[PDB]
Amino acid sequence: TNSITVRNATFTWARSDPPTLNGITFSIPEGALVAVVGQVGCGKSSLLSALLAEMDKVEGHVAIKGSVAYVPQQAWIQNDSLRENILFGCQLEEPYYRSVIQACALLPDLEILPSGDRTEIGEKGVNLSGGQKQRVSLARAVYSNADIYLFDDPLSAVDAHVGKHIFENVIGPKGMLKNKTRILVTHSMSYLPQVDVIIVMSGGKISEMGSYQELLARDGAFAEFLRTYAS
Repeated sequence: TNSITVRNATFTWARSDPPTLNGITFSIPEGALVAVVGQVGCGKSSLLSALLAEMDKVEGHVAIKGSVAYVPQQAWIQNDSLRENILFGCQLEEPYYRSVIQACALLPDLEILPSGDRTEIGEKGVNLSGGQKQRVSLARAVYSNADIYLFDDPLSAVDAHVGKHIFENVIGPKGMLKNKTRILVTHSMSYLPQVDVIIVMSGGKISEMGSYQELLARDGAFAEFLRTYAS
């Protein structure tokens, strides 16, 4: 079965404006790990917004099976304790909470905060770095335990060694989220060999879709992208 099904779908940010995503068609099997790559401006971030129903659908079919969590690049933080930023309404449950803390590599952060996870962060609180903010934001999503995770370059501000650990512990084939549907928008080539399927976008359309090895041998859009544009 498919957790996400999109058919001939077109989206715009405003009815007055030309559509940003044109004739999108793809299906994502439940449990798949998917990367969506392409040049800046290719529509890959908007694709997540479209699935969250944050654009205007002009035509097409979108079917989403399950709850959805979103982890945006621009991690945001509410003016509250670090703990409350993760718990986000939900009740504290152990050992799930500390499992999430550890996997999102927050332990070294907690160890230098004035009150561990009780520390007030945000305006009014302690100044967290962008990387610290992304770890907290990812922890919040992981703790919600959704069926579908939409990631938009969620570790772009995180140290590369730590990001590796986070990908392995949370996002990848052996992470806490290994049974979830995961859609990873990224401009990095680093973890592409590990995903199940890659969707290559250009001009708000899908150029090609396949595994890393398939697309790499095809020597078309993905190959170009890896060669010339990928970080």
